[PDB]
Amino acid sequence: NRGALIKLVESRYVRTDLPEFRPGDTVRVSYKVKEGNRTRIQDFEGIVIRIRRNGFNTTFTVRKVSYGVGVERIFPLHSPLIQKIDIVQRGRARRAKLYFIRNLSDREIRRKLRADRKRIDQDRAAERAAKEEAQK
RNA sequence: UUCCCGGGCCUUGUACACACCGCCCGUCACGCCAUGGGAGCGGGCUCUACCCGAAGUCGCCGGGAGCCUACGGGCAGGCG
Ligand SMILES: [Mg+2]
Ligand SMILES: [Mg+2]
Ligand SMILES: [Mg+2]
Ligand SMILES: [Mg+2]
Ligand SMILES: [Mg+2]
Ligand SMILES: [Mg+2]
Repeated sequence: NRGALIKLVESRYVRTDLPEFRPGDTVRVSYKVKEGNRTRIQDFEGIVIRIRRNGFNTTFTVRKVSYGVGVERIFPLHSPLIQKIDIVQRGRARRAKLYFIRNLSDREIRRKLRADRKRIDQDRAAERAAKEEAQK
């Protein structure tokens, strides 16, 4: 027995070091790349378009426009190749997956996605709190 | 003395004048050139309508928040 508990044992690859976010709010993920036997940390930053929750190997995809072409990247949420991920802004999604933005991509999405104050306000307030409460 | 040939004088018509064995016209054939049309093909300029929209000035907001304050202000920022 413990069919899932065994496969759930299987991960020493879970990682707690990355931030909370949901679809709709924009983030920036730094990712190890090769680029000809050298090594670089490339950043990729756009709206997170969706999140697939499987526990370990959940994955989340990020969309942005780059030099006049939309791009989506799909990252494994536990990937050993993610150095860090910063949330660069929060936004109010209204539904789980937003693919609908692909056929907007214009000003109409900054109207559809207006920033989520509740989670913004609780970020600052969480950052003031942890800042004040570490030192003294 | 009508007719054929040549000739003389006057006259008349002429686009002939190396002068009627003159001049000249239009198709057709050939060569060269330029040009119209032509299923279309390419390009330039332009107009109309609608979508998206940089930088920017302008206008409204500056609030569940920021910063400075000379705080019933200004700034970042947001929207048009
Ligand atoms: Mg079990
Ligand atoms: Mg005569
Ligand atoms: Mg003759
Ligand atoms: Mg002659
Ligand atoms: Mg022609
Ligand atoms: Mg517009």
